[PDB]
Amino acid sequence: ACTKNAIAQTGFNKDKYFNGDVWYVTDYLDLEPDDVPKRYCAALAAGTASGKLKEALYHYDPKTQDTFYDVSELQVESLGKYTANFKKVDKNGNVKVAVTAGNYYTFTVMYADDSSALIHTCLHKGNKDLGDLYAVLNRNKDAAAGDKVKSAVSAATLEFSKFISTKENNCAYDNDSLKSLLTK
Ligand code: HEM
Repeated sequence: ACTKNAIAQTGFNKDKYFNGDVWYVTDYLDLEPDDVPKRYCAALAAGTASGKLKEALYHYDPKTQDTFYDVSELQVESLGKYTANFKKVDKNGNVKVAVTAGNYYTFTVMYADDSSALIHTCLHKGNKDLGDLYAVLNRNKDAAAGDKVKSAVSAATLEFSKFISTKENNCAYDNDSLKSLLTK
């Protein structure tokens, strides 16, 4: 179940966030913690591709080796708040699971600057969801969370001390695939 109406950043700068580049998840918190593993790797690219707002996602469970990519088309609900479809793809954008009614996620950018961000997502796959999931992002896959994004976590009435870090998993990412998937 999802329980939060995440508030988007006041003055969110969409062009900077959706610039075609990659964001790495450094830390995450699911309010239903058993919905996601305790060890995980994830990243995304976000950009406009031929006028369309897109995300490309990467998930990797470093223990099981379970790997999947997704291409998402985003619709705007309000500034910084989106509803996204998704199709599961290989790293080259070939479709494994097509866009499907009922497979979507909400995506809210609660805070962002040029290097760091705090997002909320509620994933739905038909009648199931994956709980309220918060993620701390950085442009640099190895960056420790600075005071700015930790402050945003506090401003959301959360505590960064409770987030689970992705940093001790040897995560390695295919940035080229994520960039190219924006077009697919
Ligand atoms: C737009 C940051 C993220 C977004 C938007 C997101 C979105 C998604 C989407 C769209 C799927 C379904 C993929 C498919 O079946 O084709 C998915 C699955 C999954 N995500 Fe995330 N995710 C994000 C971050 C994470 C993180 C950080 C964790 C735990 C850094 C996580 C754990 C999972 C798990 C375990 C699944 C599998 C669910 C299942 O088997 O039903 N995700 N995610």
